[PDB]
Amino acid sequence: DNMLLVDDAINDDNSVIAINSNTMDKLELFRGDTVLVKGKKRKDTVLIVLIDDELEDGACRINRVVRNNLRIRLGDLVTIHPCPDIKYATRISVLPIADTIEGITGNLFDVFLKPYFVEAYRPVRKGDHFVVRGGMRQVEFKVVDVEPEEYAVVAQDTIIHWEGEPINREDEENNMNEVGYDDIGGCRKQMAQIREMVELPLRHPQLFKAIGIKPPRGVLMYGPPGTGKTLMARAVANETGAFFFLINGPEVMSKMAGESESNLRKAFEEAEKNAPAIIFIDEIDSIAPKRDKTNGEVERRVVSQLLTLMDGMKARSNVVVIAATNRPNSIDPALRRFGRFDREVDIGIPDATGRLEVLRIHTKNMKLADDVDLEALAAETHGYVGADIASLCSEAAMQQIREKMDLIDLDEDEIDAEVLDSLGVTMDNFRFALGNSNPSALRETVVESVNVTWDDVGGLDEIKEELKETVEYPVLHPDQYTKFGLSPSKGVLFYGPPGTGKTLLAKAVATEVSANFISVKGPELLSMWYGESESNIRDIFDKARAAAPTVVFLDELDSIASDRVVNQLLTEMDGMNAKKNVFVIGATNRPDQIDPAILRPGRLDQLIYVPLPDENARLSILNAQLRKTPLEPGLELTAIAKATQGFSGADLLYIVQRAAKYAIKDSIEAHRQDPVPYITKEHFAEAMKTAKRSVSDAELRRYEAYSQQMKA
Amino acid sequence: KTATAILRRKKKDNMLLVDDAINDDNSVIAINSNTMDKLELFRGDTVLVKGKKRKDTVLIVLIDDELEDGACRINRVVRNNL
Ligand SMILES: Nc1ncnc2c1ncn2[C@@H]1O[C@H](COP(=O)(O)OP(=O)(O)OP(=O)(O)O)[C@@H](O)[C@H]1O
Ligand SMILES: Nc1ncnc2c1ncn2[C@@H]1O[C@H](COP(=O)(O)OP(=O)(O)O)[C@@H](O)[C@H]1O
Repeated sequence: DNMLLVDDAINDDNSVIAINSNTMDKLELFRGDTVLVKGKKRKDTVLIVLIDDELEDGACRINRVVRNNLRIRLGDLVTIHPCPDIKYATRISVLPIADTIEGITGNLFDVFLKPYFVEAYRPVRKGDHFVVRGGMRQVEFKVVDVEPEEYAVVAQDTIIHWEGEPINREDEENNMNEVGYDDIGGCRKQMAQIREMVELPLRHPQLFKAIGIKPPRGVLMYGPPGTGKTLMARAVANETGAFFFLINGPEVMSKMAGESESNLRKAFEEAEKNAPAIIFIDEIDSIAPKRDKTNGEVERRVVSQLLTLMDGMKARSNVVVIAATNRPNSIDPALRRFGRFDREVDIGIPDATGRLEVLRIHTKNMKLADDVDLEALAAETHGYVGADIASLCSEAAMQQIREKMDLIDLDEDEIDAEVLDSLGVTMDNFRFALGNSNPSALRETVVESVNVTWDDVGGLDEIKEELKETVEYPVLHPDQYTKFGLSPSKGVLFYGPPGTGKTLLAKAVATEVSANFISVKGPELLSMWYGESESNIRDIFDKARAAAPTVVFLDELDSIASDRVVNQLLTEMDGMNAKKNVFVIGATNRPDQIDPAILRPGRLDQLIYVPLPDENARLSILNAQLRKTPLEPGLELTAIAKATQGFSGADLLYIVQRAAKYAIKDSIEAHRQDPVPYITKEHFAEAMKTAKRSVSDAELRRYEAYSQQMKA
Repeated sequence: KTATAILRRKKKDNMLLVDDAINDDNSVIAINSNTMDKLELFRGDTVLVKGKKRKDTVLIVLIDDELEDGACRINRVVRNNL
């Protein structure tokens, strides 16, 4: 409980902290000594304590400037420690800030030397910002350097130096060197995993010695481009507070031979010198790509040198290596063996909550208009990684500038601040920017989370129970299976008429067990077969393993029934270990062309027939579609359900869509000539008159015959 | 509609028109007294004239009531120079 609550202070003094005597009693502090207050992200300061009985016990009084310097807000908890090693300063060097001296010239250092340090003995520390009043201005300077270390106190005999040039303020902010856990959202699981795999070796190495194990060193995080890998690495490095050193694949690969090895050796040696340290790499694929395609000697020697350096790392050393790559399988396989990068992590596209958090983080400095509905943007935007969200915000701001430019004239070199005061980003700007966006992650197989429950599934209760017994029990009750000795099956294959609710079933299954759904359509398999596609099935299954538990989906599996892809799929699936929580769900409308090998035990052996929806199922599905669209009061869907015998979910959805389109057209005409913003009976009448069936009766008979044949 | 807002240039009273000069003066440009009155221009105070793609020059302003407001007295020499 030594931590104390941060409180707003009316006083503007930069070297006085007022606390109650009971606050000293808690730590048994003695009057007349400075105290060290440490906040977050390795931010600390030393303040002269005063007794103010007015303040209630546990309440402090620190000006806003000190809190801003510490990077903390009101109401935070800061650790307070005594100052047994209080020391005075012998030589301090400080420089001014040019933007803070605007409007007044001259040398105010001499003006501030005496009045501000007249036997004050104000404790000082590296990087502190202190504000002094000169003439008609209040100028803030920074503590460039102080001796003796580490913080010391500003004694009168201390020699003060001011020989140098002013340094910008926002330059430090944009350095990117200061980013904590707060600057990331939507990666709670991956962030926690990285923290566990990094902090423990560095913060508490004694655990591994106590338990008798060599702590892991090789951590490899991979994900879609522009997903925040570098930002997450920087954030964790700063939060740890250990020494940092970064290597860029493009940078190292851009220098002639020899120089690359020299740089790598120097980096490793320097990191070893200043342990604990973290070594980070970027685009490790570029320096160590797949050997099967790059036969050049330069990359061979570079990768060999990297391997030798990794192997030669001493047994006991607080150094952790982190690598980044878009393709998990692109890097040379030699790096993935034990004693090297083995702790693999996959980062997927953020879900709705992740998108909301990212948008909140980015939209923290722009002049957001009064009417903003970030929740709606999060709901609409799917498949957007953080980088695309930042681009969307930038484009919306650009559109706002387009709208507001008419007031000003661009020829003049100055813009009136009155216009600047009016700048604001409205919802329409975000809508337009979203309309002019271009997501790219979704075009490739990427792991994403789904949140579909059994409610969305319109019926098929028996299939629901069968699927539950098949999947959920081994995922949440493996003890029973181990006790009985029965291994869990993994190969499930749905077959039936198209548009009967298969993908939604797979999503629901993935949601129930809280697993990362993976989608792989038949065209993707065909492209992989022809080689045009980048990722291969091996990559898909490696990502599935790294993201376990997972549910992989194979749509139109008959579209590849080609034999090489089938053979590779069989090999990868059989190689999978059953104990791992990995499941494959195949779908096909023609369960006859599939090669017999796929149906062997230990593979896609479970066969599930998907029948057409029943009247109750049709009614439930229609209700599910009609959740946001207002309906004519008294509208009855039972007649529609009864008149739609043999229909499929897709056909019912299209019926709803055409009815909505007719209602919209009627509204347009009425408005041109919104009193009627909903649908009425006539639209449904037209829709049902324009009804049909996507499946012929012959196909239904064939499906029934095949299902009965499989039963017998 | 508005996407091309940047391209269009705002209008202002100080911009003027180009016409051939009756006189042969080179460094001296004459404008109507009303145009000076709108901008409160006086006699003896040199004028910075900016043309196209940053071309600029300094001329001597004179009172010429005869001329249409916003119409200038500049010959082929000054036109080439600008
Ligand atoms: N939570 C977040 N997740 C992802 N990107 C984020 C997040 N918050 C901000 N960003 C933005 O995303 C970019 C940071 O990710 P970055 O572009 O470094 O990822 P990357 O593609 O893994 O990088 P690298 O160049 O190292 O391969 C910056 O634009 C940052 O503003
Ligand atoms: N139980 C259900 N049976 C059939 N369709 C359903 C069911 N529940 C919902 N639907 C709807 O079926 C439509 C088609 O879903 P989709 O996954 O494309 O089907 P398929 O995988 O058969 O092509 C979706 O709009 C979905 O809302």
